[PDB]
Amino acid sequence: NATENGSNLSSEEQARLQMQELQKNNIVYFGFDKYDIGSDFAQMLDAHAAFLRSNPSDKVVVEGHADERGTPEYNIALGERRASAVKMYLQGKGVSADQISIVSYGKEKPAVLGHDEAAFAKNRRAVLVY
Repeated sequence: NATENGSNLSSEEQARLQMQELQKNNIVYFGFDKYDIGSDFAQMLDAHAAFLRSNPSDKVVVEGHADERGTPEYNIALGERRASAVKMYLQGKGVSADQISIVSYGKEKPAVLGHDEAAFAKNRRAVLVY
Protein backbone atom coordinates (compact mmCIF):
# COMPACT_ATOMS: atom_id res chain seq x y z
CA ASN A 1 0.00 0.00 0.00
CA ALA A 2 1.15 3.52 -0.93
CA THR A 3 4.84 3.90 -0.10
CA GLU A 4 4.96 0.11 0.38
CA ASN A 5 3.65 -0.63 -3.15
CA GLY A 6 5.59 -1.65 -6.26
CA SER A 7 6.93 -5.11 -5.35
CA ASN A 8 5.37 -6.30 -8.64
CA LEU A 9 7.62 -4.05 -10.75
CA SER A 10 11.03 -4.46 -12.43
CA SER A 11 14.14 -3.50 -10.46
CA GLU A 12 14.63 -0.38 -12.58
CA GLU A 13 11.12 0.84 -11.87
CA GLN A 14 11.36 -0.05 -8.18
CA ALA A 15 14.52 2.10 -8.08
CA ARG A 16 12.67 5.15 -9.43
CA LEU A 17 10.09 4.90 -6.66
CA GLN A 18 12.90 4.42 -4.14
CA MET A 19 14.72 7.54 -5.36
CA GLN A 20 11.71 9.59 -4.36
CA GLU A 21 11.62 8.04 -0.90
CA LEU A 22 15.30 8.85 -0.45
CA GLN A 23 14.70 12.47 -1.42
CA LYS A 24 12.39 12.81 1.61
CA ASN A 25 15.47 12.52 3.80
CA ASN A 26 18.65 13.54 2.05
CA ILE A 27 20.18 16.38 4.10
CA VAL A 28 23.06 16.13 6.62
CA TYR A 29 23.15 19.10 9.05
CA PHE A 30 26.31 20.47 10.70
CA GLY A 31 27.16 22.64 13.70
CA PHE A 32 29.07 25.94 13.40
CA ASP A 33 32.42 25.38 11.63
CA LYS A 34 31.85 21.61 11.84
CA TYR A 35 32.04 18.97 9.13
CA ASP A 36 31.73 15.81 11.21
CA ILE A 37 28.88 13.37 10.46
CA GLY A 38 26.78 12.86 13.60
CA SER A 39 25.45 9.41 14.44
CA ASP A 40 21.97 10.85 13.99
CA PHE A 41 22.57 10.81 10.24
CA ALA A 42 24.04 7.32 9.92
CA GLN A 43 20.78 5.50 9.26
CA MET A 44 19.84 7.92 6.49
CA LEU A 45 23.25 7.78 4.84
CA ASP A 46 23.14 3.98 5.06
CA ALA A 47 19.88 3.99 3.09
CA HIS A 48 21.47 6.15 0.40
CA ALA A 49 24.52 3.90 0.29
CA ALA A 50 22.45 0.73 -0.02
CA PHE A 51 20.56 2.27 -2.95
CA LEU A 52 23.74 3.36 -4.70
CA ARG A 53 25.33 -0.10 -4.40
CA SER A 54 22.22 -1.75 -5.85
CA ASN A 55 22.04 0.73 -8.70
CA PRO A 56 25.57 1.14 -10.13
CA SER A 57 24.26 3.29 -13.01
CA ASP A 58 22.73 5.90 -10.69
CA LYS A 59 25.00 8.79 -9.72
CA VAL A 60 24.77 11.14 -6.75
CA VAL A 61 26.08 14.69 -6.33
CA VAL A 62 26.74 15.76 -2.75
CA GLU A 63 26.25 19.54 -2.55
CA GLY A 64 28.06 21.21 0.35
CA HIS A 65 26.79 24.47 1.81
CA ALA A 66 27.93 26.79 4.55
CA ASP A 67 26.75 29.83 6.44
CA GLU A 68 29.63 30.84 8.65
CA ARG A 69 31.12 34.21 9.55
CA GLY A 70 34.16 34.83 7.35
CA THR A 71 35.13 35.16 3.67
CA PRO A 72 33.08 33.59 0.87
CA GLU A 73 36.22 31.60 0.07
CA TYR A 74 36.19 30.13 3.59
CA ASN A 75 32.55 29.19 3.19
CA ILE A 76 33.37 27.44 -0.09
CA ALA A 77 36.23 25.55 1.58
CA LEU A 78 34.03 24.40 4.48
CA GLY A 79 31.24 23.41 2.12
CA GLU A 80 33.77 21.23 0.32
CA ARG A 81 34.88 19.54 3.56
CA ARG A 82 31.22 18.87 4.37
CA ALA A 83 30.48 17.31 0.98
CA SER A 84 33.71 15.32 1.09
CA ALA A 85 32.86 13.96 4.54
CA VAL A 86 29.62 12.56 3.10
CA LYS A 87 31.42 11.11 0.06
CA MET A 88 33.92 9.36 2.35
CA TYR A 89 31.12 8.01 4.54
CA LEU A 90 29.37 6.55 1.48
CA GLN A 91 32.59 5.01 0.18
CA GLY A 92 33.13 3.45 3.62
CA LYS A 93 29.76 1.77 3.11
CA GLY A 94 30.93 0.33 -0.21
CA VAL A 95 29.72 2.87 -2.78
CA SER A 96 32.03 3.19 -5.77
CA ALA A 97 33.91 6.49 -5.93
CA ASP A 98 32.82 7.00 -9.54
CA GLN A 99 29.14 7.11 -8.51
CA ILE A 100 29.74 10.12 -6.23
CA SER A 101 30.78 13.66 -7.13
CA ILE A 102 30.86 16.69 -4.85
CA VAL A 103 30.23 20.40 -5.37
CA SER A 104 30.59 23.20 -2.85
CA TYR A 105 28.27 26.18 -3.03
CA GLY A 106 29.45 27.92 0.14
CA LYS A 107 26.95 30.69 0.97
CA GLU A 108 25.63 30.98 -2.60
CA LYS A 109 22.42 28.92 -2.42
CA PRO A 110 20.76 29.26 1.00
CA ALA A 111 17.80 27.11 2.05
CA VAL A 112 16.63 29.82 4.45
CA LEU A 113 16.95 33.58 4.21
CA GLY A 114 17.83 35.89 7.07
CA HIS A 115 20.86 37.12 8.99
CA ASP A 116 20.34 35.08 12.15
CA GLU A 117 21.68 31.94 13.81
CA ALA A 118 18.52 29.92 13.16
CA ALA A 119 18.70 30.69 9.44
CA PHE A 120 22.39 29.85 9.46
CA ALA A 121 21.73 26.46 11.08
CA LYS A 122 19.30 25.43 8.35
CA ASN A 123 21.94 26.43 5.79
CA ARG A 124 24.94 24.50 7.18
CA ARG A 125 24.30 21.28 5.31
CA ALA A 126 25.24 18.71 2.71
CA VAL A 127 22.51 17.53 0.33
CA LEU A 128 22.48 14.27 -1.64
CA VAL A 129 20.99 15.05 -5.08
CA TYR A 130 20.12 12.52 -7.79
